[PDB]
Amino acid sequence: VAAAVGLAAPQXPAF
Repeated sequence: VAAAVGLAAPQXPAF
């Protein structure tokens, strides 16, 4: 569950 946040996280700034 929490894992998903970590894998997504590096892309967030582009959005």
